[PDB]
Order: sequence, then C-alpha cells, then structure tokens
Amino acid sequence: SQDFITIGTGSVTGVYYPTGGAICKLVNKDRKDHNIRCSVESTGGSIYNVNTIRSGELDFGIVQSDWQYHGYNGTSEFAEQGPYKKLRAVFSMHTEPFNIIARADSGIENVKDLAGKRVNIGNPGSGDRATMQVVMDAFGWNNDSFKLAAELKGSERSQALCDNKIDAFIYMVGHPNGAIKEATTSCAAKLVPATGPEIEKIVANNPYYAYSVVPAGMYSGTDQEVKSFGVAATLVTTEEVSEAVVYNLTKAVFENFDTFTRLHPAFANLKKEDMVTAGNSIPLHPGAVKYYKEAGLIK
Ligand SMILES: N[C@@H](CCC(=O)O)C(=O)O
Ligand code: NA
Ligand code: NA
Repeated sequence: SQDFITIGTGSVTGVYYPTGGAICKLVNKDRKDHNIRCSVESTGGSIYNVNTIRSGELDFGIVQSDWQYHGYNGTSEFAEQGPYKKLRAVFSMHTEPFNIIARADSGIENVKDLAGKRVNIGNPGSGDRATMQVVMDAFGWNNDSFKLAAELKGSERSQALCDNKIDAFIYMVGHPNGAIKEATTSCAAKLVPATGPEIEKIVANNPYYAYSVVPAGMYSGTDQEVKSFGVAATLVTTEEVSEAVVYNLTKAVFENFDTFTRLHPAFANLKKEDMVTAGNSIPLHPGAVKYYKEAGLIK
C-alpha cells in the first residue's frame, strides 16, 4: 500500500503552498489510522505540477482550472506533451484572478498598458505564464511586444518590482497572498485592472474564465475594487494513485471542512457542493467519487 504522498504547489509566498500544507495537516492527523503521510513541495506552478504528476514524482498537484482542462486534453500549453488522459480531478477551491501589480509611477492603468513596458510574464512551468500567453494572444502580443519579458518565479517578483528592475508583474493567484502584500505595502505598488474588449472576449469564449473582483481594502493603496478575469484552483491527481489514497485525502478535507475553511483566508467562502463541480472539467478520481457518494454530494 502507498503510504507517502507529495502535493506539488507553487512559490512559497503564494496561496497554493499553504493550501498544500493545510491538506497535508488534515491527512497527517489521522496517519495512525490510514497510515498515509503527506508532504508539500514548492514548485514552479500549474504546468510543472501536471507534467510532474505525469512523470511520477508528484502524486497530487494544485492546478488552475484552465490547465486542468488543457493538461488532460494535451492542448494549448501542453500541445507538445500530448494528451494525459490519466489526469483526474479531486476537488476545486478558491478563485484566482489575473492580477497585475505595477509600480506607482509606471503609467500602467489597465492590461493594455503592459505593452512596451518591462513586464514579468512568469516562469516557464507556472500557470501565470501559460495564462499570460492567452492574454497575449487576445492582444496580438509576443515577447517582443514588451521592452523586457522577465520570467521570475513568484517568490522573486516583488523584490524585482521594488528594485526597479520591472515595471509590473502578473500573478494568477488568490487573495490575500504574501507576494502582493509585500509589493503594495513596502513599495507603493498598485493592483491594476484588466478590462476591455480583449478581456471580455477571453471571458465570453471560455467556460473556465469568469469575471473577477478584488475588493477595496484587500491591500493598502488599492482603495477601489479591481476587476479582471479569474480561474479556479483545483487539486488533481492521476488514476494511477490508488482509490484508497484519494478517498482518504478527500475525506480528510471534507469531513474536517469547518477546520479547512479556517486555515487560510482564501478558503473562507468555499462551499462543498461547488468544490465537487465548479472548475472541474475532467473526470473525478474514483476515490473522490467514492467519498462524494457516501456524503450525498454526488447522486
Ligand atoms: N496559479 C499559479 C500559482 C498561484 C499560487 O501559488 O497560489 C500557477 O499555477 O502558477
Ligand atoms: Na467564461
Ligand atoms: Na464542472
């Protein structure tokens, strides 16, 4: 029996990393019963997580809902990898807006203003960069459309923005998170909206992109709500992982749901029924289905 699982997440100042930590705590507290030990890995993000589940070095991964769909189908960012039809959904979680964090004197007031600036578009292997490519397609942009197209991982973007190495960085991430808190607090960075006909087309044409709002007061300096588009964070796995393992992880979260929603402020408004279906477009792992049917959440 498999007795040790690893969850791939993201940069340590994001939301994926403490999300993994919360899931592993709920799994580990009953390790004397199901003999499952859970550990968390900081990684490059959604794209690395899918590819590393597939290569066998991760058992679970947290993945944006758009790259759950495209990783399973082998399309868009995953086109050269081919389909991965063993990928399975477990549950979805918080919303992740497409955030733009800019210097106060950058002149960047909307997403269209990113062209011709020094923009961190994201590290290879992050959902940040893969979804930024969707934005670039809607605008007809490539890397040369920016003065500089930097590829820093999440934990390094705020320090680069404060050092005046970039004018802005993007981040597909839930709220609040430590990366954006640092930039807005310590460097007077501003959260910039992404609206206009290009964003409207992105939302209208895809079921996994929906309008998003970050409320005023989430960060110091951003005194009005910030509109954009967002995806859902989802936990995925492979059908190679045993039904018993996925069943016990799913049960650990859903049977301790009131505890889970107290472990990070991004989980405060999660709803069990939505976690089964929302943002999940590929088959659910049989172990998760088994729990959901016991709990009355399915059929
Ligand atoms: N959605 C981001 C990660 C955000 C986070 O770390 O919370 C990515 O896939 O790269
Ligand atoms: Na949509
Ligand atoms: Na769905």
